[PDB]
Amino acid sequence: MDWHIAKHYDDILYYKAGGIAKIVINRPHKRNAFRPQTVFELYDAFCNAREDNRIGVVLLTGAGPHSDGKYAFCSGGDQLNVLDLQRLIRSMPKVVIALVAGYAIGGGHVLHLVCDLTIAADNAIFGQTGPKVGSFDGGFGSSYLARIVGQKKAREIWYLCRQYSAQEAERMGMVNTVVPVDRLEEEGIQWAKEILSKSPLAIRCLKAAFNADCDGQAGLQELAGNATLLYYMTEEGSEGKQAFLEKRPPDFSQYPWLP
Amino acid sequence: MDWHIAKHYDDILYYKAGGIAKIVINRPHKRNAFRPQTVFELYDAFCNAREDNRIGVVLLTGAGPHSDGKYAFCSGGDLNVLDLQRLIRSMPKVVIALVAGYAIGGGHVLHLVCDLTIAADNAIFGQTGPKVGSFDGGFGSSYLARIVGQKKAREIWYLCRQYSAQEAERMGMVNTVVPVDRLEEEGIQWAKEILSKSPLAIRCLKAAFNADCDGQAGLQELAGNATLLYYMTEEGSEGKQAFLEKRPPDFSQYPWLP
Amino acid sequence: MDWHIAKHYDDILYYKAGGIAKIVINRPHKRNAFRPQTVFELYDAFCNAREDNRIGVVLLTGAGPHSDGKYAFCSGGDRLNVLDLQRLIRSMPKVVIALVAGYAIGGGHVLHLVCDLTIAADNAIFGQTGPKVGSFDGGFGSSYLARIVGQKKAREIWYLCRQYSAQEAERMGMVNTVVPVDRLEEEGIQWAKEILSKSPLAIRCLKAAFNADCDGQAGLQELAGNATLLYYMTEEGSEGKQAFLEKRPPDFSQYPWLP
Amino acid sequence: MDWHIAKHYDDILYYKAGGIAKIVINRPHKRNAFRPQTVFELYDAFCNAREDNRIGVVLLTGAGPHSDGKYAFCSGGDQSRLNVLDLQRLIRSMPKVVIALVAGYAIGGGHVLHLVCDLTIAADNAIFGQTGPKVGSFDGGFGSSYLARIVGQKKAREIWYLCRQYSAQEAERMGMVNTVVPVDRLEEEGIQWAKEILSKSPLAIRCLKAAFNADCDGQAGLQELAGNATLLYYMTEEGSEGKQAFLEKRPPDFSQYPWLP
Amino acid sequence: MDWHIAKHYDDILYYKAGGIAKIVINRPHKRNAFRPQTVFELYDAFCNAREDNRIGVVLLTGAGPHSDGKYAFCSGGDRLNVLDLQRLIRSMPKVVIALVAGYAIGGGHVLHLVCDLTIAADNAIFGQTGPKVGSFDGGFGSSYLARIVGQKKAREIWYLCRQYSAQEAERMGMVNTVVPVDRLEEEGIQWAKEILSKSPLAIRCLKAAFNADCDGQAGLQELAGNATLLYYMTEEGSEGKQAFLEKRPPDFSQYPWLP
Amino acid sequence: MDWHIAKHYDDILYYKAGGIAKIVINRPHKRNAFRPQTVFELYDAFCNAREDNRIGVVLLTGAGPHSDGKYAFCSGGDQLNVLDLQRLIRSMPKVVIALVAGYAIGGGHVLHLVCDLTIAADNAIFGQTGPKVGSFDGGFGSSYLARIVGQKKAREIWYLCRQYSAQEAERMGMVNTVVPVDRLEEEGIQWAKEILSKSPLAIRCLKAAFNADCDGQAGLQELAGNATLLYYMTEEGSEGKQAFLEKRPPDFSQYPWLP
Ligand SMILES: [Cl-]
Ligand SMILES: [Cl-]
Ligand SMILES: [Cl-]
Repeated sequence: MDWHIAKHYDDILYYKAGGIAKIVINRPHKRNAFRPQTVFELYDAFCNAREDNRIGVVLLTGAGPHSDGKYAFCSGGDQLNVLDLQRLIRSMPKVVIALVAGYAIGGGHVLHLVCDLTIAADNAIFGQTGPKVGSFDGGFGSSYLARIVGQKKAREIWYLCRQYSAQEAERMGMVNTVVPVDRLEEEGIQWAKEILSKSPLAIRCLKAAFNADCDGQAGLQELAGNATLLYYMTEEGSEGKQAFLEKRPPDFSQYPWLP
Repeated sequence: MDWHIAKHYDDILYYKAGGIAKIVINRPHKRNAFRPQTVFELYDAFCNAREDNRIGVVLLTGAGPHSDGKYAFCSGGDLNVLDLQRLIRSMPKVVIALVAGYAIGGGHVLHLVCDLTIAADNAIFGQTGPKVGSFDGGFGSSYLARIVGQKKAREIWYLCRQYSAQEAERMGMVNTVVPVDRLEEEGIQWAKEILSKSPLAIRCLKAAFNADCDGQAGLQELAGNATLLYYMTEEGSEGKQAFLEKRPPDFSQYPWLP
Repeated sequence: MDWHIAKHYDDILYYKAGGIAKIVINRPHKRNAFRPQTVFELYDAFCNAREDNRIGVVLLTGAGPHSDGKYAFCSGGDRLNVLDLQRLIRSMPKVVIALVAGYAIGGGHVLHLVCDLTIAADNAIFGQTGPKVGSFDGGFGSSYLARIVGQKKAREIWYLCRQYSAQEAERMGMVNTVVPVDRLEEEGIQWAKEILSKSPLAIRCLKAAFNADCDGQAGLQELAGNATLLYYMTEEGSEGKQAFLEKRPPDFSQYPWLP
Repeated sequence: MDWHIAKHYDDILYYKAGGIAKIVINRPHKRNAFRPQTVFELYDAFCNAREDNRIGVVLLTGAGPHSDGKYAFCSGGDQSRLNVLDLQRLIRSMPKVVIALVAGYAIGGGHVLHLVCDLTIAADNAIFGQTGPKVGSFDGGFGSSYLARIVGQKKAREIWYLCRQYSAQEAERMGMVNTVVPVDRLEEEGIQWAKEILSKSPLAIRCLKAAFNADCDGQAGLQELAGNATLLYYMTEEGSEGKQAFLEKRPPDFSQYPWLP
Repeated sequence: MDWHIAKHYDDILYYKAGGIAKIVINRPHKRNAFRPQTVFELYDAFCNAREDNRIGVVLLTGAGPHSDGKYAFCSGGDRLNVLDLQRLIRSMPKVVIALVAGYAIGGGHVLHLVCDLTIAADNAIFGQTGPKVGSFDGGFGSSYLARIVGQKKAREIWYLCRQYSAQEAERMGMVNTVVPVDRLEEEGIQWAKEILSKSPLAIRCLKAAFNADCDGQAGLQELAGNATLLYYMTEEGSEGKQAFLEKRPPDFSQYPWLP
Repeated sequence: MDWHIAKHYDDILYYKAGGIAKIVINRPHKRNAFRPQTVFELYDAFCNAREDNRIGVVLLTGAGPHSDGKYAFCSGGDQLNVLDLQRLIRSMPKVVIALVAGYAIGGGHVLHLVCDLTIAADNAIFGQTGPKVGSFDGGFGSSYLARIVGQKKAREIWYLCRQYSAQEAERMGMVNTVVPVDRLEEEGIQWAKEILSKSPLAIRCLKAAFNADCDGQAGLQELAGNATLLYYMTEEGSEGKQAFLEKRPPDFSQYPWLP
């Protein structure tokens, strides 16, 4: 659709159209690797998307192709940190969809993993690099990967640091669907619109519920936090707000203790 | 406070008054040990209390004293008690164990899984499993550790000693201690304080506490409460509203809040 | 298999034959949606199967086809509620197999998920509906689903509310096998018979062990509870009851402290 | 202490001295209840402290006493983007020790704030309790589960279901307050505790904090703990080969490093 | 009582009497700090105790007093490392009781923590030292300590590295009881005798159940492992062995599916 | 590969070459079932591999084929225990790869599961046997299996005790790749070599990180233990060691408190 520029950044591009935001890593001369400035700007853009009551879905992608003809989603750290960014993407009450063309490698692979969903172009290439280049992500990069592809495949991914095609990535369970390169944005927009027709409260509650299977008390904070928000929107929940407004004690005596 | 009989049982007594239910193990000649019939009746009475929209708090105790002047809450084993443990733990009403005299063996785990415990100062706590030929490695172990910490929980089970009411409060498993003649009255006061609270807030908090212990089963409770709350919102109304005007639900107007 | 009726209900059917029980959701005029009475009747039937010592396996299915030729397993929602039923199916020490012909949708899809196993007809259709119709299951419907199909696919299922074929369902890991519709019951019976020839104690312990990877202390309650039951059936564990009958303190002094 | 003002806000005060930051909720006319701006400012101050390499310890407190002589640490949400859940997470996860110095009321949302701080020092006049079920709210997140990891399941449920108030001495006995001191010694005690921490190894301290969160926060806790391991790795000889190799334009070679037991 | 030396070591002493073993760290000139050989020898002694069918309880203590009149249990660090030793003490199906006179400090403090129980002399002194001396134990030293004294107190212990008296330690929940130093061994023996009169199978199952609340799948391995052991001791269990004693398929057809 | 004998055993063979160790179960006349002697020797060999600083990868396999032409990896217990062995394979900081030709059955199936990775020959056969023969593994055999193939497939594997081909095993997620039997050792060696060129510290940290998603505090012990090891190798961590030598208090004053 007719995207409009939402904010200006050095290392990324940021657009909105209706209920969809699009965040584009824009360092194709570095295979869309993030430097600290890029992490800061990504974090800032995702915060903005979080603040916007109109935005229900964020598409995350890399600018491409580069002038060498190759595509990259994100190739990781360029040789707030990315852990802050991982947490924001994971916990924000909007659905984030990674649209991966070409390389999603290293820190860039973990970025795709922590997005709710991933749509891959058929030229996409996935994998980790840490043990080969001198790093590791033993956080969401390991445990959460295992909750997606299972323990055997997740260990293989990290120990060997091989590259995996889009088809292999879908088969192992870490990519939701694969489409041609020229259909990638359209597919992302279609999936976004399907989500945008849903109940925003139901969606945010489900996202918290999925996090709660992984994130212990931090997941409980998100899930219970949503319960509190819902409570505020009930008749019983509003008795507190109005009892104070009229300067009287709150009275919950008329409310049932449901089974 | 006028208790009135709610149901009749062989092994237990069951009363209600206002928003409080009282369940009384009534086998003082057996030190209030539970037989299979007793568990069934206890399960049935707790189900009734769960079903009654008027009841917010359940007081659980044992009849006493016996002819010899000494009390028992529940002395353990004479539908299984695991089912009963789960019902007490998960029902969206606050359960308060009122312990006079012995709370021992299966009877001690009974007090543990109640939300709160108020003890008479003559109360006696402890496990018997390893001594008599049994064990509770479920809530009797892990949940006990979430109350008194790992060192004390292991001591309780490995040695099978008896602990006074003051010791039980000191180690964190008893909320307060009063003379035996004030036990019921204390239970009533605490119940009344809970009964003036928001019922939805209380039930959500109970699920939240269970959720720190029971993994996905705990999530089922917490999330289940989120769904119930959602049904009571305008956005959650749109479902039924639509369900009733043969139109598609329409959530277009609703914000995506931060 | 010559089924005999074990108990009469309004909304469901309940048969037994040897070690197999069959529970049939019987509201095909409403696509086998459950009303509260349906849930109550389902709960009672499962309790009965739980309490019958000869029953080792329960087959859960939906009556079909409807007059229009279309099949339904369960289309979801039309005191005890479905959460109580979910727990009973999940924790009862007998294997429960969902036999899914046609739609397993909404609450009906979560019902299939919490059954130990799912055998699907090739016409079966799977999916959630909550965010689209005004509900959600953030309990076993989310977390447990993630333990079956992984986090990426589980989020996709809930956020988009699409429909999935039996074959797509098996591929993602949530259906154990797919057979033609006229072979579904016979496949269920065959799987049941293979289980019925196994050690009942081994089977119940394993079911508890699987639940223990999900349900924290409640899972431990099942696993440890099974350990206690086994303990009672041992010589050392019989000494307690024996000593009590001989009116003497239990004596364990001869028993070794094994490594 | 020679405090210097680090930044100006409307609802709070923010000071630094050596390796200590002090964040003071400053709405004593509202019993130090937070409104949205207060939460924004607290978040900003804690971010600043996290970013300052010199700061190892943050003391969190409320200005007092009010005109009527009553003290408040924080009385929760003001009944007159970022919410306190974001603030709870920042305090919990930032790799600096946060000590709540509680004079008077730490109530409602203000009670949960004290809980998520690493440590709590209470004045003799401190009062603790939740209010949600009474006023029409609840915190089923760190306010419940984390509270249970501090005082145990029995006392935690009591605190929430009855919404009573607890003295400093009671809070210490139940395990949620680290020590109790006279109110005119409260700041001194905080500074002293801060100083003992500031003489420790910063890496060891941050790894420990992550290790404690890891007992509670599942994979998010793993992210912090493993995140610290990655950071430590970067500071080892073997971890440096990656950087050296890139800067010498050559394949990283780990061939000579042992596989230790 | 009349201890008998079980095996000779350089850095420790190892005794047995009846169902009790006693392991004594014996480097009082080093405040009973452990060097690598000490850890090796302790591991060997605990292994021997695990393998001895007559031994139900191990008392762990430090030799004292030193010639300057001061006592030490263990003052911390002076192949196998202490992490292996921590795991063995924690998982072995015998009850381990730390008997602490004087200093239990640094790695020595964690050693007391991972023992099932701790009895302290009134002269005992507890605390951590890592952040002060240049180390940390973020494993059982942190998380498990929090399962004993709560999160507030556990953090204080580690961040400040102060020393705590026996009374303070008991009050915070990490010491089970406090006795005068000249009653310390006697108290340990009495507790051991009380455990030794219990059912060994019940004790080992409970120990596994406690670990299972902390150690995820590793805890499940212990608890389920005990269930398997109990199963082998049942009639239904023995059918497997006996059906193999006769080379005829195992037949579990007569066994009920209990509720 | 120029294998050299590392140690001599009755029931197994043990070789090293460069950074690779190879452990071969050598009872083909018993379809490579393990007796207690076999478990002991396997434990000892894996311990030796853990201790050898040159060894980064261990290949575990069964000798084959037997004289009848059929292959076995390990057929389970032969009609220190295997739980100790499971723990050692799972926690040791070297990558273990199961190379499965023919049957990996019963206890032998769980053995393949707990290895980091599995490469199967296309003649490989996988399955559990417990409920059929009179046993069960409700520890890593259940829960960890579920973390690999999902809850539905894992329950099917145990409840029915069927046999699965190599292709079926790969499809469900528990086998990493499948090759002809005459390529099995070469494929294992190739995977080993790719791991051996990686950073050993990164690899061991990742292995602990994966275990930490399963093993609660025991997993934290491994992951935090690696953090402590890394800390000792930093400048700041060295101050502790240097300060003790110079008879002085450690001085951490110059070190920053990083964000
Ligand atoms: Cl109290
Ligand atoms: Cl002061
Ligand atoms: Cl999985």
